[PDB]
Amino acid sequence: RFGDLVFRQLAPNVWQHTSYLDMPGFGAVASNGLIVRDGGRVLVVDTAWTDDQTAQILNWIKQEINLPVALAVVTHAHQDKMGGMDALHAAGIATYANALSNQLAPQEGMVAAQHSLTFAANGWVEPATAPNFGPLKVFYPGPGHTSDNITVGIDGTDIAFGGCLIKDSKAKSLGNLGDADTEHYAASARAFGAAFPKASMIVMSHSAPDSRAAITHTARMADKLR
Repeated sequence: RFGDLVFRQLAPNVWQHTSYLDMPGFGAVASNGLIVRDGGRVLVVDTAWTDDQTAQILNWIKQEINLPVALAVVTHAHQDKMGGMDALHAAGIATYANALSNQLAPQEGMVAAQHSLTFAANGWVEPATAPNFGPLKVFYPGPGHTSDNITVGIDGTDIAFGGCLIKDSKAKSLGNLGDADTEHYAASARAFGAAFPKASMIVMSHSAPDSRAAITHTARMADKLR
């Protein structure tokens, strides 16, 4: 039911879900997402690589929490974050993604979410496109690792999730630059830091949670791209 995945409590109301890619050509690549308990409900950030693993996420919530799952947000269109979209849809869960991510989805061989988020000129999601997100604060830093990458803070916790935008403080490099925007990358990573200026824990797309140092390390590496 929920065997393959790893679930790690990061705060009383917040857990990290981790799933591993099984595909020929690849190592077992970790992908992280978040489960957030808000009062009498649960919110999910990102799926797992596959429908099956994503369903395991829902089974864990059922067994370990036993509150209904209100909504899911995906932070960019890639298999690792979007892979299980139809598992969410099949469970009757409302899904949200940046409009651009929904547009990119089919190009990526992935299913789009049900609703498109839009963003104000200052980078903050428009509350009309993100009803009842509660503690979830959603920000679009501008183009970075990808053009569609979005970021989320969790109110009352001091954790923020950069998605693919922020690399670990130990990272040798910025990783896959295929979708990257060379000139705006540094500015985007710094905008993220200023958007969640109080967050002491930055959740990573692949490795373990890091500190604000990751943000600085990333921006400085991106400074050399230009």
